[PDB]
Amino acid sequence: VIGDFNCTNFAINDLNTTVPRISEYVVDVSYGLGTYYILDRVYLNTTILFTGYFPKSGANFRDLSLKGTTYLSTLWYQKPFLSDFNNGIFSRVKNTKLYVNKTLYSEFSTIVIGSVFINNSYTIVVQPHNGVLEITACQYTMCEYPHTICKSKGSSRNESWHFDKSEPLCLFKKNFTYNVSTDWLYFHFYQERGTFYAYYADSGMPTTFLFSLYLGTLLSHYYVLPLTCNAISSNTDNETLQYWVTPLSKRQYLLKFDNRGVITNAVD
Ligand SMILES: *[C@@H]1O[C@H](CO)[C@@H](O[C@@H]2O[C@H](CO)[C@@H](O[C@@H]3O[C@H](CO[C@H]4O[C@H](CO)[C@@H](O)[C@H](O)[C@@H]4O)[C@@H](O)[C@H](O[C@H]4O[C@H](CO)[C@@H](O)[C@H](O)[C@@H]4O)[C@@H]3O)[C@H](O)[C@H]2NC(C)=O)[C@H](O)[C@H]1NC(C)=O
Ligand SMILES: CC(=O)N[C@H]1[C@H]([C@H](O)[C@H](O)COC(C)=O)O[C@@](O[C@H](CO)[C@@H](O)[C@@H]2O[C@@](O)(C(=O)O)C[C@H](O)[C@H]2NC(C)=O)(C(=O)O)C[C@@H]1O
Ligand SMILES: *[C@@H]1O[C@H](CO)[C@@H](O[C@@H]2O[C@H](CO)[C@@H](O[C@@H]3O[C@H](CO)[C@@H](O)[C@H](O)[C@@H]3O)[C@H](O)[C@H]2NC(C)=O)[C@H](O)[C@H]1NC(C)=O
Ligand SMILES: *[C@@H]1O[C@H](CO)[C@@H](O[C@@H]2O[C@H](CO)[C@@H](O)[C@H](O)[C@H]2NC(C)=O)[C@H](O)[C@H]1NC(C)=O
Ligand SMILES: *[C@@H]1O[C@H](CO)[C@@H](O[C@@H]2O[C@H](CO)[C@@H](O)[C@H](O)[C@H]2NC(C)=O)[C@H](O)[C@H]1NC(C)=O
Ligand SMILES: *[C@@H]1O[C@H](CO)[C@@H](O[C@@H]2O[C@H](CO)[C@@H](O)[C@H](O)[C@H]2NC(C)=O)[C@H](O)[C@H]1NC(C)=O
Ligand SMILES: *[C@@H]1O[C@H](CO)[C@@H](O)[C@H](O)[C@H]1NC(C)=O
Ligand SMILES: *[C@@H]1O[C@H](CO)[C@@H](O)[C@H](O)[C@H]1NC(C)=O
Ligand SMILES: *[C@@H]1O[C@H](CO)[C@@H](O)[C@H](O)[C@H]1NC(C)=O
Repeated sequence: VIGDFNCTNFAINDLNTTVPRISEYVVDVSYGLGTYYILDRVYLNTTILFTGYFPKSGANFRDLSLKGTTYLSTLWYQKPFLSDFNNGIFSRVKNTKLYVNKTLYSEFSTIVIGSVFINNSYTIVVQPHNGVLEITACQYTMCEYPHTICKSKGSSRNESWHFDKSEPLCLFKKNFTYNVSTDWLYFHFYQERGTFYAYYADSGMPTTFLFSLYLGTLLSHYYVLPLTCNAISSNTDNETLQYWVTPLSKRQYLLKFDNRGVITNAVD
């Protein structure tokens, strides 16, 4: 389970759907994937050695996205999907572009980052709403079996990842826009000295700082929420979710900046 609040028992089973395991892909930073822009500094036409929170090059990404239709598996809410956060994670996220009457809609998996996921602790939640990235850090009463829905194509079940009938205490609540037309989003989520840090990019690969948040406590787990949809499958549209994650660690990188200050290349 993620939280311990019984939000529902509608269409839950124990099936091991990942007979083909958690999908894998290899980290390659040679074109600036896994890197970020440094503070308020601009470097031009140069190579820098910098120590930052970065992927290990040649490590695996795990695809933790979980598309459902009606049923949820209890095994989706356990290890290996419920994951240790440690120093942080780098995410490579597919923007699943769906269409209704030729209007484009953007979907991708929510990530929750926390410790015990109980309403006596703060859970950071990062959720897309078709070009708005809603980010909150609140004392959420997380469900046992949290998930999101396609609001675009609909779903055979209602959205429930928390059950707070009155608004919970929040340390953070902001909306960041993102370009609904891009194929990929990139995120760094990391912690240092009881402060959480987020970086993202919706365009290019090197991420830029979104926000930081003092928590005063260690984050220990993260979980990519299942998304339930009547679309996003081979029998209906051949679309897919992908939410690739890999661990961060404190690493020295070479970073190369072009004559317009973009990180074009890196070495671990
Ligand atoms: C912070 O988060 C915690 C969870 O970590 C929340 O605590 C839980 O809150 C719920 C709701 O109050 C507790 O609900 C339990 O419901 C059982 C019956 O459920 C069915 O029936 C009701 C209608 O009667 C429906 O609403 C419901 O949907 C179900 O269909 C009761 O049997 C439970 O009773 C407990 O206490 C009695 C003694 O008083 C014992 O006899 C029982 O055996 C049982 O132990 C209870 O009412 C749930 O138990 C809570 N869990 C914990 C760990 O406390 C907090 O509500 C939340 N706080 C805030 C501010 O959001
Ligand atoms: C994490 C994972 O494994 N994700 C896959 C999912 C699950 O394995 C399955 O949900 C688990 O189920 C449990 C826990 O019991 O299966 C999907 O594929 C299905 C066939 O496997 C799909 O074709 C569905 O087939 C139906 O027969 C049915 O109900 O499953 C009719 C339904 O209308 C149709 N869905 C549509 C139209 O999207 C899906 O989507 O659900 C593709 C997802 O990538
Ligand atoms: C950040 O972005 C999210 C997503 O767009 C915003 O949440 C949405 O805010 C609107 C306006 O408050 C909500 O609509 C209202 O909902 C109530 C309850 O159903 C209804 O009575 C009102 O008439 C109105 O429809 C909407 O429900 C809410 N959630 C979603 C998923 O859309 C949020 O307000 C933005 N701002 C901040 C500071 O977070
Ligand atoms: C979780 O909550 C659900 C309700 O959302 C509980 O399901 C009900 O259980 C009682 C047991 O007497 C039945 O009479 C009802 O028919 C059930 N369904 C509904 C819709 O109320 C469920 O028991 C709870 N606990 C667990 C472990 O799932
Ligand atoms: C970016 O920096 C490089 C390295 O200093 C510059 O490349 C040199 O350019 C001169 C002509 O201006 C050539 O004679 C050298 O042979 C080049 N060296 C290399 C290693 O290519 C480059 O001009 C700079 N560009 C900008 C726009 O600043
Ligand atoms: C939103 O994202 C799309 C897709 O990456 C951007 O479209 C590209 O725009 C450049 C010019 O800026 C063109 O050279 C490319 O050919 C476009 N690609 C496609 C697939 O159309 C778009 O510019 C972005 N818009 C904003 C405001 O960020
Ligand atoms: C699910 O099935 C695969 C293939 O047999 C296996 O490797 C994996 O350990 C199973 N997972 C669980 C939770 O049993
Ligand atoms: C979804 O919510 C509506 C409104 O409360 C309800 O009528 C419907 O039965 C719910 N369906 C499920 C599967 O929870
Ligand atoms: C999905 O792709 C496969 C392979 O190209 C094809 O056989 C199938 O008809 C496609 N289905 C849909 C709904 O596009």
